[PDB]
Amino acid sequence: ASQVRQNYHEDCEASINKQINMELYASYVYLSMAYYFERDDVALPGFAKFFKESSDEEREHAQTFMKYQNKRGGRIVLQQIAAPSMQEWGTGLEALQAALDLEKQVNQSLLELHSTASGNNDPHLTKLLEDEYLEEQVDSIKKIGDMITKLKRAGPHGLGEYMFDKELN
Amino acid sequence: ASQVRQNYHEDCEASINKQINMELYASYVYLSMAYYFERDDVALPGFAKFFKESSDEEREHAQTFMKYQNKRGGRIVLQQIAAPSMQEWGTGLEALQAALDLEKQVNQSLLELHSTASGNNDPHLTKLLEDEYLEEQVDSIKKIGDMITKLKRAGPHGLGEYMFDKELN
Amino acid sequence: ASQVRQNYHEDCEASINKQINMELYASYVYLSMAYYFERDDVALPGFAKFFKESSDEEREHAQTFMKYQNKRGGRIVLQQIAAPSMQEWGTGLEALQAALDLEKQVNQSLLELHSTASGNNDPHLTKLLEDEYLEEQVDSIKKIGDMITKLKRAGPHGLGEYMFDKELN
Amino acid sequence: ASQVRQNYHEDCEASINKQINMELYASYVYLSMAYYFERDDVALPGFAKFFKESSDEEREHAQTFMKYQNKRGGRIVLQQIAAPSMQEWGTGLEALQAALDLEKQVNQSLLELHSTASGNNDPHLTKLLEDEYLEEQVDSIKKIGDMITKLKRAGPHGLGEYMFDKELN
Repeated sequence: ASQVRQNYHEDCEASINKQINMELYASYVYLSMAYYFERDDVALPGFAKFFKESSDEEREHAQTFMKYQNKRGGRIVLQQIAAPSMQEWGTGLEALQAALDLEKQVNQSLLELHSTASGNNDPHLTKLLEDEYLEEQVDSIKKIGDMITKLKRAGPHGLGEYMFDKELN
Repeated sequence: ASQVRQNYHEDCEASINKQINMELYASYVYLSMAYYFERDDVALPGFAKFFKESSDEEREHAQTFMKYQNKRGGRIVLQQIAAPSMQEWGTGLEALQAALDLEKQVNQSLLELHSTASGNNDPHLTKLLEDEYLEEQVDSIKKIGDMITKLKRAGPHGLGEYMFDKELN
Repeated sequence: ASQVRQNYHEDCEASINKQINMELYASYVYLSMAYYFERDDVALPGFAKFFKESSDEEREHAQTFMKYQNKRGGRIVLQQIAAPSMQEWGTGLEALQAALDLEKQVNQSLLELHSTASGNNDPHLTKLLEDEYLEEQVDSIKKIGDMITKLKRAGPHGLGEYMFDKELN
Repeated sequence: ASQVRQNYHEDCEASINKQINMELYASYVYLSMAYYFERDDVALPGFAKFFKESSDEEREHAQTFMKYQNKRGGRIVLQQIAAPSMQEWGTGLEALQAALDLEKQVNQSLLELHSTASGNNDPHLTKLLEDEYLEEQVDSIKKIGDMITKLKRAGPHGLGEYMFDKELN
């Protein structure tokens, strides 16, 4: 094994690999949304900016796991990144609903990985998940719910969609 | 011929003369729109400003061609500038539709002039069109399409027209 | 079609989609290298940094094509991103050889896309490739060749690899 | 008991005392290395500096546990600090190997203390270990592994040892 490896279970190692693939997928999905919202026939720059930033954040999370994997003397194994489920994402509202559902799947996987880490008595890995992932993922879900409420109030279509988009830009 | 002239075909020279007239026409059309939108019974200052600026830019394009004509040792020949097709331009939306159609006509003439330049193997003139006109004309068309979508979402009449006019001011 | 589309051939549109996938693939390959070189048992931070930066640049290229696609009124279609060919990249030298070969493949695809654009008389698209991609791709290939010579001189293994890695950090 | 004591198990108290002795020992070992590397017949100032700093850090960890012990209303019990195992530490490489092994023993003891704290449902103490000790100890092990790889590449003797030492200074 690596000269650095210590108290680092195979299953935690493999579950981090899967999490990397997952965060990269999410990044890609958000990249798709961001450019969807810059189509000349959609033109919602606030939503575009929101999803670009979310695409960048999700990529950083993947990288943070890639760095973590080497930090513990795990080996990074990179797999195919699947095409996003959609090429077009409908209204602002629909894209936010899909983002909420996506964030909640990511949170569920992160919590599964926390449980795996707890099961194997790996407090360094439970701390990483707590400090770097779980808090942010709750904040991000809270934010998207709030956005969805605000958009429903304002719009969700027509002038209200336009006004809500401005407050995101 | 001019002491400077070199690899500059008569047809390219005459096609630039026509393009100068055309950009001056577009300038004049946009000037008409700009003052249309400052009528007391229209009062859309964002559209006014947008079209004034577009009028100035189209004038600068004509001048850039006038300077180019002299740079190659062509002779500038200035013709009548026609009255704009309309004196009143209807709603903001209608003005933008007419602008879009106008920009696409200018782009088409520019691409024809590119093909003429390529046909006569004048790479100095194909470069000018590429660097100074074609990129800007694509951006400008993209911009107007985006605007038209946003105005359709927000308005296109009533409060939404008022609000969209504000993002433009 | 899009309200903005003009002189934009389907084949150019689809070839840009493929190029987007390709630049994202190259990004992913370089990401893999970058983290390969931060393994505790490789520890070549200069190569790590070099490949991280290259990963970021290749991602920016994909995004520039995604924005271009929308600018012309094309529709972006995102496909699976394949796993990198390798999980481990051997020595610094070997990684650079694989990078060189990769860059030359991207350059070839870019030149094919230029020929497609020229064939369809799309001078806006030939200009983009010339101004944004082709110059940078030549520079990048020149840079890697130079690197490969320098590493061969210095090293390519042992102390020389260590020293060369330092000029890169 | 102390007026402040609350949910603080005897065994956690005694295990912190032992950890203090342990971190003080490590400090002393690193102090020995640091001065070994300043011998006129060794003269590796980078290694000297590295180990002095590590000696200081290990002393700070001991103090942080001494402060923690009083914070919870435990009583500090200080024992003999044993002589370092060696008076001379051989090559740079050998000293790093011994440091790696030492850091890994410290990490193992810290994880044992985490398990003891978890067993006694002391979340204040599991949090201290997670935030103040376990992260740093993983970083430090990762760092020493990287160093060992880099030194093996560069040297590990002769000019390479000299050059690697410079990058530590």
